Amino acid sequence: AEGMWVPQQLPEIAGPLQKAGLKLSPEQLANLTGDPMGAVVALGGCTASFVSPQGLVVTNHHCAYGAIQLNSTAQKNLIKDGFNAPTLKDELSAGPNARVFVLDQITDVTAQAKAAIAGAGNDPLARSRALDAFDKAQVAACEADAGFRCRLYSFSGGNTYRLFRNMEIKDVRLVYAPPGSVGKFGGDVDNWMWPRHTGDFSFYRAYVGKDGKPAAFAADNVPYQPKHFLKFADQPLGADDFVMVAGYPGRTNRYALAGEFNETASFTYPTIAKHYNAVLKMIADAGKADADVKVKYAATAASMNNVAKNYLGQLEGFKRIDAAGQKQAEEAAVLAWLKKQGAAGKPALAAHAQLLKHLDTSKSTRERDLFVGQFNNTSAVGAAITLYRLSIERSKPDAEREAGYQERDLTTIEGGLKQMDRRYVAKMDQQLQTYWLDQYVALPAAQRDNEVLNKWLAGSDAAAVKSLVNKLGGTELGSLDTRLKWFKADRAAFEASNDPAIQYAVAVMPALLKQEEQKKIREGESLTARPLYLQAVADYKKSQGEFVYPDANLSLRITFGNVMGYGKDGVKYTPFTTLEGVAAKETGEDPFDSPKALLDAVKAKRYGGLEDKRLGSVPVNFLSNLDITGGNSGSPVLDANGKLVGLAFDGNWESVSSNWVFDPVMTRMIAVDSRYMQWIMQEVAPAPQLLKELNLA
Amino acid sequence: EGMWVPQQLPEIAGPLQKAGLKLSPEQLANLTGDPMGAVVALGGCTASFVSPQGLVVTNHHCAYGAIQLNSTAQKNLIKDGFNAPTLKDELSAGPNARVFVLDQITDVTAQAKAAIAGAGNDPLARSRALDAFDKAQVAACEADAGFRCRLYSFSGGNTYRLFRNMEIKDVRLVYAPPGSVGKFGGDVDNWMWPRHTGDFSFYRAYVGKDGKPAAFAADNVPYQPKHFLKFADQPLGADDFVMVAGYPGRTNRYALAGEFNETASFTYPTIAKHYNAVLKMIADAGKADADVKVKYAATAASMNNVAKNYLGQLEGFKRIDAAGQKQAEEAAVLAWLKKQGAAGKPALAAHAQLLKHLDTSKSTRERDLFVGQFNNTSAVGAAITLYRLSIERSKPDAEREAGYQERDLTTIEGGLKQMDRRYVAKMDQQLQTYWLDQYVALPAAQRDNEVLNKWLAGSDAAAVKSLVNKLGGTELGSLDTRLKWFKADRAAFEASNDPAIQYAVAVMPALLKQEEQKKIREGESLTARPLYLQAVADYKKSQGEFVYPDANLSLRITFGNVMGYGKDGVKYTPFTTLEGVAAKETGEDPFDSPKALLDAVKAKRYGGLEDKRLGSVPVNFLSNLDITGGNSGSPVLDANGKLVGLAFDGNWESVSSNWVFDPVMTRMIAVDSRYMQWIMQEVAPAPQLLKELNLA
Ligand SMILES: N[C@@H](CC1CCCCC1)C(=O)N[C@@H](Cc1ccc(O)cc1)C(=O)O
Ligand SMILES: N[C@@H](CC1CCCCC1)C(=O)N[C@@H](Cc1ccc(O)cc1)C(=O)O
Repeated sequence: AEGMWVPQQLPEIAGPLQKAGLKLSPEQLANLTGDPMGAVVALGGCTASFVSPQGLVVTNHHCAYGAIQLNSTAQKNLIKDGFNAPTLKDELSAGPNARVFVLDQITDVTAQAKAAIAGAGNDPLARSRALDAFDKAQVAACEADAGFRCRLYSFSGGNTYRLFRNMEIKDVRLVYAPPGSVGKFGGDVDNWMWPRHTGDFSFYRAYVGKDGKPAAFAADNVPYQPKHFLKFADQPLGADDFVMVAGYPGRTNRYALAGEFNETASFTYPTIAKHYNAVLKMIADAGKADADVKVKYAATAASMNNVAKNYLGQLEGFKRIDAAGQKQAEEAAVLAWLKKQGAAGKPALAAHAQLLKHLDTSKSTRERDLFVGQFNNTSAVGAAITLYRLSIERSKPDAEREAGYQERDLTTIEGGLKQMDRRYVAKMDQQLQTYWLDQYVALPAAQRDNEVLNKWLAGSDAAAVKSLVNKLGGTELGSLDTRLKWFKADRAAFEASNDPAIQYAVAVMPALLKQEEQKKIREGESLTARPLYLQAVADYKKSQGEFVYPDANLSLRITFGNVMGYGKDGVKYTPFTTLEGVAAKETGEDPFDSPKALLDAVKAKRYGGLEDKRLGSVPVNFLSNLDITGGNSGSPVLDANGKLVGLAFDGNWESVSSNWVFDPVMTRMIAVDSRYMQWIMQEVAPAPQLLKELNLA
Repeated sequence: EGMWVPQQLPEIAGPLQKAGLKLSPEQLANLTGDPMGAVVALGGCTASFVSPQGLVVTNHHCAYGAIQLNSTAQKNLIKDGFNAPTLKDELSAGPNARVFVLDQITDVTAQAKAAIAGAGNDPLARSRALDAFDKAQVAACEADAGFRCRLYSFSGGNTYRLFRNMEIKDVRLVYAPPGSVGKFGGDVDNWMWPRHTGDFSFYRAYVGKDGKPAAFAADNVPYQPKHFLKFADQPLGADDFVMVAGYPGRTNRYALAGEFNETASFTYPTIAKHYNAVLKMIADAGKADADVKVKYAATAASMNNVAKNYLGQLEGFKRIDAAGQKQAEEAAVLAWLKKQGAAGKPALAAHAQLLKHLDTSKSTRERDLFVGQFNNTSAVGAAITLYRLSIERSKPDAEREAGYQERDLTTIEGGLKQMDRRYVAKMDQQLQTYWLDQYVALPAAQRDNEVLNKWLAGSDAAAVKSLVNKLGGTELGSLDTRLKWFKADRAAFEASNDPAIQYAVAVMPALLKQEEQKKIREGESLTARPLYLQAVADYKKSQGEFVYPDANLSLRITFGNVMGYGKDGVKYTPFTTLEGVAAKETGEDPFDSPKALLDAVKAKRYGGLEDKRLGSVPVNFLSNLDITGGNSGSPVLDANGKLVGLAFDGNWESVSSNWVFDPVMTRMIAVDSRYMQWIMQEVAPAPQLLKELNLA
């Protein structure tokens, strides 16, 4: 099924669900804090779910990569080796910014929100301020009670607003990670690819204080006791079987302008992919000189690889289906339907006009902005900026601070300063600074008009760069102790410091505030215009029959469909892989270097009671026609009776383009089978204490 | 599953009927009758006669040399089509192009064995005794003017057969599709399925007006074949019986375990690394000078094919544990022999003797490769070949080194003409530089080519640069200079101040002893190799395995069925279709189909060739046949002997079968006759050929 359906749409997908094979009633799914929906949880930009009454939480390996990285060293490398905690007291802190969000409540605030936007009238900046003050106020009242964190979501370009209330668990700990050769089998070669043979899973545990409320890490913290948790399935999952996912997809752009798509396709994806592949070459090369670099920058590298490869796959996805054409046609098809309507269609035409005008701004300045943006987001310069910004925002009363820099956000900023001690190496940061500076000075002279940066460079040669990196080399912000002091410090200490990173942060901060202000004016303009056009586009879509659901916005969504393969001229991809496919791809070298205990077990056909008689072996990964995207990683896959049969982690090569234009023929989710998870834990990287917790011993 | 010699038709009679063959088995034992007499050898490819006026069909990649010889940068036939509507338009395919038509096969085993035993004990004497026997049989068989003959060793030399062939020497190019069809997917799709490649082309064979073979004259008239193939009327579908007859070159399924271990660990990875380095050099020089791109097009393509093939076999080796299967079969044979008593002692001695041959070849292997490659650069290779030939002219004809006799002169002279369209001083110098950079990088112990270090005067980069400048002053770039030395004698070469010629004069005594040494080993292996392979075949038969000699450039027969293959997560289907070619489109090489094709497919112009079981027209198909190099261009015949396509490649998991056959995943890729027809109807038309073939 196409669709990232919101739970409020359960009425209209009820029939389709049952017809696909659901054997629960949809009313049981409509209880979002009941069984099974209430066990689905957000981590941030991943999904997860509870699977035990003592607060055990399962998700993807690549979602846990962060925490695993944080706790790794070059001597004791848990990314490579995996990890297991036989008792509570062995479990490792996932870090200060690890979160588990448990849904308390959703409420519609559409009428209020719109009334606040209307109360600002004409002026764009006011329209943006008013929405911002509405958000803050709704969030303050919702978060009055301790241990809740609330968020406001814009749907359908602003036609709908809903407020989510979550309990925010702040003490999360690692319990189990398989070896990297299992969790990340096939690495960057197999990424976005079927056939796939990857054991992408890991386990956390949620803790709270003795008193029951979320607390930061503490030795006397205790396991959280969830209302609801999923059970592993006792019914073997075969081809054509019903499946569904619930989760927190991030962003889709299916209702975007043909122009937005065109700027993305011909500038952003090729540019980013190109430069990422350069930076990655540089990190790999440094990482062989010193294995501390390899480990401290491994989360950055994994994430950049994923993005760069994704972008190359979307470009090609666009040729496969000519998305420039379809966008053009559907866009002109709508502008026509509106032309027909009895004077009531004229306001949406005016909206289209405004939205067009947004796109042209950057043609000459867009390489520059990337390069400057990326330099300002290297570690020491980025810390310096964050810190200096906060000191200004601390001037103001709390209600008027920028989102990001309120009281309720201090915890998180402070956690980031801490986390960077595990992700920072001076000699590597200097190479990154050098790289993006080298790309700025290589611009045409006309496009190199960042005045602060031109002053600090005093020229456009390679020697200007070298000399500025040497000067930025005298910063103290590579010390945690220093960072934590600056975290407390007054705006005036920043303005009077000779630390070079700080000096630079102070020099750039006026332009940064001005860029930020223009952005808010654009948001302000489109806050009556996007919702108008997106309603028209949707009414037109409902005209031709067809499915209408909102673009993803980090909120909870349901997708459903069936286990099934897909086809290309000469090829039919079957819906399952098995143990033998894993062995068959053995090269004895990264990324195909499975543990020996795996190769042994497969050679001896030690299936441990998990084989599917229809396949002849234990299945590994599987395909289905569910609609997911970034953020859906780690989402639980449920069978017709709401038991866990796999985790979502990826899609196939053809699916990546469907962020923009969905293709029902060749769009597929890749999930890891609950049977492979259990197999690995029995026969390869044993977790006996954990197989007992999940009642599988 | 096997590369069966015609003499083995008895055994496979049952399997052939079982597989779906309608013809009788003994229709096929008729090698000059039907439909086998239609199958021809091109040298190192296969083809077939398909019209009573001497039309021949092969792969575009086999014809690629002819097309390239006939191409310039201004007029590139590779990129563009070629069609010849009348006889007078058909281009010469080059002096060295041939068609061999089989006359006769007689078994001469006992004479051959007699001849080597006759020399008794000395190894070098055994080498010469069989060189002498080969020549005698050849010169008597080749005595009638039209004919060419070859002696084949089978099964390590347990069998010897003589092949008699009518030698057609005027071959002309009739039709080539554009390169974006005949080589669709270039190096990305090479060795891969699913495949979408229109790999075919047409030659015409000519004789003089006597009916006798003659070199290119405009007086010559098309040969009239006794037998030719008809295109199928019956549509080919999945499960249908298919067979191929052709000339597979070499297989190594009967290699010793150490032979394999060294190919896998050294030869293939080394050659793959160095060929890729050189390919990038050539592609870069090619982008600079369009002249270089065209003249070196056959080299690049050949080097790419080899390079990707070697990468493929190494992955096969790990996918089937080749190393462990070879070891297991060797150990099992060695043990089956240890208690045959006296029936097994001879074979064990022979194994031991073969292992020494391998130990000697290890010591020198890295130098042998770089010096070999250097000595086969165009100018140096010429100098060596020409000088060697004048040395050989001194001697009477029967006493000359095979390849340097009267019969071989026409070939040698052809090579020097063909090199004209395949040589550019500045590229040859980059190739000379490359192989020399690899020699001087060797550790000092292994840089023991006396002559070459003398000519180097150092071993840094700028001593290489100085030697290549010194060789810059040669005139062997000019055709008429090469042709002059083709005529001259020993004394002139020894008198020459041409750098390359002095070089060849200097190296020739080393080369001659290195070659004397080779013949001593060849002499040792003439009794060992047959003994040991007789043991392996003995053991294999007791286990009831399929038993058949390694390919040796002779005519062979293979059979099976139209079917795909599976992998974990994937079920490959037997055919591709027109829409598959349109879907791979980029508009940039090598996925840049001609506009005519995109349009014909976009508007569903199936020219009445659609097969219903697919929504459109077939492009390529798969089947479980046993092919290897030389089987390219081989006709693929349906169960009733008609033609349904040409063999042109294998899938990725197949290439490893050179050394260890995997039946589950070894498949042939062929181009379907309907795609051929479809192309000459709706894309780059050839109505004149549709007429000649009874498809209009
Ligand atoms: N491709 C994954 C990233 C990992 C794959 C396993 C090896 C290590 C890297 C990814 O980005 N997944 C997304 C989920 C997703 C699924 C399907 C589609 O079309 C798009 C995204 C995520 O992490 O949220
Ligand atoms: N891969 C082909 C040559 C390609 C040249 C570029 C254009 C497309 C074809 C090849 O090497 N074919 C072999 C035959 C062969 C078939 C099957 C197996 O397993 C091995 C070899 C040939 O040229 O004879």
